[PDB]
Amino acid sequence: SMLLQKTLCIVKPDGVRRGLIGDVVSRFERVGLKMVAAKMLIVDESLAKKHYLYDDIVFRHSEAVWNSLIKFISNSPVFTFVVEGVESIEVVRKLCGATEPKLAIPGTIRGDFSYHSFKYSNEKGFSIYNVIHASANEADAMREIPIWFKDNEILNYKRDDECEHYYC
Amino acid sequence: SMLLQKTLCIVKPDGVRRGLIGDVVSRFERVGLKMVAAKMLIVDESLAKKHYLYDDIVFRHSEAVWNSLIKFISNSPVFTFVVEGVESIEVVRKLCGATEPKLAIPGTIRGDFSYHSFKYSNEKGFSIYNVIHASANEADAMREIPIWFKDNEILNYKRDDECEHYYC
Amino acid sequence: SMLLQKTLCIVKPDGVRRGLIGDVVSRFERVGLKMVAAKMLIVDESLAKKHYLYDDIVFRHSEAVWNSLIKFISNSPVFTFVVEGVESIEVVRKLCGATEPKLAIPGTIRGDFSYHSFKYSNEKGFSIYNVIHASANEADAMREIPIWFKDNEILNYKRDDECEHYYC
Amino acid sequence: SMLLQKTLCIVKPDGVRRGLIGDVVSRFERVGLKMVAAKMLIVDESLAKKHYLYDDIVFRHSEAVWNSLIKFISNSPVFTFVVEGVESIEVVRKLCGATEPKLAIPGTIRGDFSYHSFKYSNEKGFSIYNVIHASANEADAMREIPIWFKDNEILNYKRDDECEHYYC
Amino acid sequence: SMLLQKTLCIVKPDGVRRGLIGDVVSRFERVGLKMVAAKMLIVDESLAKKHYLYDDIVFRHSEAVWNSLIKFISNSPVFTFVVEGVESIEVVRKLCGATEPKLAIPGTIRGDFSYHSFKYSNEKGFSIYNVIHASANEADAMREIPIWFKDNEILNYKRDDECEHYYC
Amino acid sequence: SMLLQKTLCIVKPDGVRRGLIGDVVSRFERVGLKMVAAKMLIVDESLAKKHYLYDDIVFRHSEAVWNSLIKFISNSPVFTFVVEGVESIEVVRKLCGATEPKLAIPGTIRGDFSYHSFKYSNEKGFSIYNVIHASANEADAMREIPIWFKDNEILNYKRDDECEHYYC
Ligand SMILES: Nc1ncnc2c1ncn2[C@@H]1O[C@H](COP(=O)(O)OP(=O)(O)O)[C@@H](O)[C@H]1O
Ligand SMILES: Nc1ncnc2c1ncn2[C@@H]1O[C@H](COP(=O)(O)OP(=O)(O)O)[C@@H](O)[C@H]1O
Ligand SMILES: Nc1ncnc2c1ncn2[C@@H]1O[C@H](COP(=O)(O)OP(=O)(O)O)[C@@H](O)[C@H]1O
Ligand code: VO4
Ligand code: VO4
Ligand code: VO4
Repeated sequence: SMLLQKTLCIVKPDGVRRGLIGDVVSRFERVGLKMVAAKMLIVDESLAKKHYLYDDIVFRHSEAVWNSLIKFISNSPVFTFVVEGVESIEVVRKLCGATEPKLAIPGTIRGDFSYHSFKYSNEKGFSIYNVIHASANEADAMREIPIWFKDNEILNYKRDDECEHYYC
Repeated sequence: SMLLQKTLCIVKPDGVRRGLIGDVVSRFERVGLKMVAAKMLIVDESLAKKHYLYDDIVFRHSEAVWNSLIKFISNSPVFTFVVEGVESIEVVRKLCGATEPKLAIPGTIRGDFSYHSFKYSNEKGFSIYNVIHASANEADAMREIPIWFKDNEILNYKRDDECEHYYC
Repeated sequence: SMLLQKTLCIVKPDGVRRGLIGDVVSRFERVGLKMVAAKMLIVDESLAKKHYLYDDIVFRHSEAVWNSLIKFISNSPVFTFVVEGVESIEVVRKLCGATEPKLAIPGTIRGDFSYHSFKYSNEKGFSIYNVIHASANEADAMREIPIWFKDNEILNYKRDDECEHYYC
Repeated sequence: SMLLQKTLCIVKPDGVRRGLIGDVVSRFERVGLKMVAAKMLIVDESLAKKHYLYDDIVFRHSEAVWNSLIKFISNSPVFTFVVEGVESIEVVRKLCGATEPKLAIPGTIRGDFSYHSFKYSNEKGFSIYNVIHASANEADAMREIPIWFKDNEILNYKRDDECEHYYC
Repeated sequence: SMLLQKTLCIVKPDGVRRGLIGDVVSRFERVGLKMVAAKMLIVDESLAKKHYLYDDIVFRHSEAVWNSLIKFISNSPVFTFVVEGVESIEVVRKLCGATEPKLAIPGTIRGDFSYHSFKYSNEKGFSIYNVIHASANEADAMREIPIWFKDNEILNYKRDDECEHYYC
Repeated sequence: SMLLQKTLCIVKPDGVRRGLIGDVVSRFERVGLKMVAAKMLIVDESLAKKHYLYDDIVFRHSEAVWNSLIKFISNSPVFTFVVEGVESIEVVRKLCGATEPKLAIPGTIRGDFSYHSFKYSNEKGFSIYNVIHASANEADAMREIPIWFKDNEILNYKRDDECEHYYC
């Protein structure tokens, strides 16, 4: 089925330094979404720049924004993983909540585990520290996954609750 | 008080096979709603057919949806229970979330524990598996309860927190 | 296999009145034990005196203990269920913890959810309120299950995680 | 920075009596908010009237509502505390959810832990019991804090995760 | 009843700075123990020295142990509270687990929330950071409570679950 | 310090297929232990038979046990990770609990998440399915880590709570 999608997720340095990795993974395992890849790395500036595209960010935010994003991620630990499921990209975004923790609804990853605002991040010259990245859409997922992951690092296996989600 | 309502709930076979009974019940106990009846059973087709009325499901959806529903429930295990409280029917509906798990809001039962879509269920020709059923309204709760429970299976007792919900 | 067992559990009136049914059920679902029967009822006197047999209780304890068990249970709400699994009788006992809440180890149901002591219950002349009953052994299990359930109320189905516990 | 605020919170007598203090405190600690003051007391009538202002509650509700607020809080236990964080007043309100438990959205403190309605509270003549109070705005927060806390009871320290919220 | 006891608990500066106040308080509320006093303060050196008595700590351990306890607690935030219940002193100790986190049993506060060893702290010259303090015995509890709380700060009220613990 | 240790952990295929990765990881983050490496892979035969060394398994158990272990792990998904901390090897083992789920104490990963017995696994000729592997001792950890990770996959960074565990 073409509705079966893979999405790229990153527990960002704030999530990692706060010990929130298990909490994050569980949110996705609990709804029925399937972890099919995972690795932990220090992000060098080179990879950071390959993940957050300069052209993409400055035409949708600003140059200050993109600079502080690279600052946030470069030479800092992350936990990156791929989630697979029925229309997973949209579902993952729903579970993450709004980009701005101040606005993110309770029950979501960002609404439950973070709170600070854009006004504050702007005022301080730092990036928003919002726990998780998730691919915005299908084109983003397709671009992002190979940036973090080799083909042979994406695993194929059955979760025990598969029939409840995919049907059998 | 007539504001005190009873609502019929079912943890569906997906919820049962996934080991989610306790999770579902705790959601209702935690808010202060009171369990006043419970039974576990294999649903045979006759009962499936009394609960999901042909005329209702076909008017609101289709015959195929009805067929898929009868197939999902029939000869599978459910945990059926009755919840009592102040305007409980509406509150229980809020706690469950939207019918379609893809769109069910995080924090709700269906939002936290399931995720697949109507589009995908149509593609495959199976019912949506959304963990739990709850009576939609007062007329439905009145019809549904006696189908599942005899009068003497509906219990009367006081929860220890009663004065906080019902007042004393 | 002879090792597959069924055991009788009761969430006692203290557990029910405190809104702890979901909590208790989750403990068993989470290790991989399977719920195969459930009912809620107000226990009348003869049922209480069937579950707690005068001769067993006087023998293992005393008459005063029997009387206070009957008082605690009779005319009060319980949620009764049967759990199935590999050597489930011993495993359920382990999860419950020691009879006396004061000494019950943290991590068990009794250790996490109750705390008062035999010394106090004896001083006050009431039963220990320790949240949950479970069959003490195989002979008790075989006696206790049909007191609470008809044969047709014991369910046969497959948990989605069956292969991890029973093997396939 | 001007965006750093303090806000007054009260676990109301219902929350205290229901043993929900820990739950309420964790919600705020978990998002990154900082507890900078805490005390538990029996509220006498005099203090209740300083907290819930007659003129303000009457204009926005009625005299009946105010009397029942005073009756609810007076000579009852509360756990009061102050929360500091970036735009904390708004963030704490989002976390508490709607005044009326019936409509409070799942995920919020009020949505997860209480459920009764305005209609029912009117019908019985008691205040709504919604677990928690939090200052509604900057002005209320500046009035309420000194009513509950002396200046030397507001603590100044660093949480270990400070740099994730305030930056460093 | 002579068995009703009050004990002094302190969430230590490690627990406070790691955002664990709510987690700790919940463990006590959940078993049925009652919070009857609470306050948050920065501990000055003289108070720290009334609580950790030189003669007691040197006789029980060493001068180095007393010194590192004073240094850990002094000028740092604590959340101090009093717990009331049936043999609460012994029960509270069971729930905290062994003094050394390395050996503290899973399920207890120290076991679940900390881990390092006496061996390590001795090497480094610091106190063990084991989250919480609780009175060792009845004499200690009598001595400790007035050091932290005035008599008029110890509250008298009923938990809604009181009849399940004290009986009614 | 000599007491700083790294230990190798594996969420075995049962844990992965059951959606337990988050749960396991949270146990370690929660005590203060630091995740310093992670990957997910399908284990090939040679890697399984390097992790589980024939001679060591035959001496401590038997050839049949070795065979059934290799069948369990080979061509199945795992989540492998390294945990760093003060005497982390012994601590991780405490948190895992007894090898046999039936006996593993409630509070531990194996005790809360699995339950079946050695007697049953031998009866059926399968390996015990106990959710997690962790290095038994320092020699084992030193041998095991490079089998699963390259030097450059082991991360060096500070957790926000570091000062509470390592001291600062
Ligand atoms: N379009 C659909 N496709 C597949 N299954 C459906 C569809 N609509 C409803 N269902 C299934 O039938 C049940 C009954 O439908 P309905 O009464 O509309 O929803 P709800 O149960 O939320 O009130 C749903 O809970 C769901 O399991
Ligand atoms: N119509 C009402 N009936 C009963 N109680 C009410 C009503 N409106 C408000 N209350 C109670 O009075 C408190 C103060 O009201 P208000 O300040 O308007 O809400 P909030 O506390 O959410 O800011 C509420 O928390 C609620 O407990
Ligand atoms: N008697 C047995 N029967 C089946 N499987 C076993 C047996 N003993 C051990 N195993 C499996 O092999 C793994 C390695 O065994 P061992 O090293 O003895 O335990 P541990 O994993 O606790 O170090 C175990 O974790 C378990 O999966
Ligand atoms: O890193 V994000 O594109 O999910 O804000
Ligand atoms: O109520 V019990 O027979 O488990 O002591
Ligand atoms: O810090 V106290 O150890 O004596 O529980």
